[PDB]
Amino acid sequence: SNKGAIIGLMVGPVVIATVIVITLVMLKKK
Repeated sequence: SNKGAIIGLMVGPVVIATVIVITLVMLKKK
């Protein structure tokens, strides 16, 4: 019920976005 927790977990997919974007990098060449 706080506007502080909503943003705390929001960055979740933002922190793990790395491992997700790297996949496209390897496929970019292969």
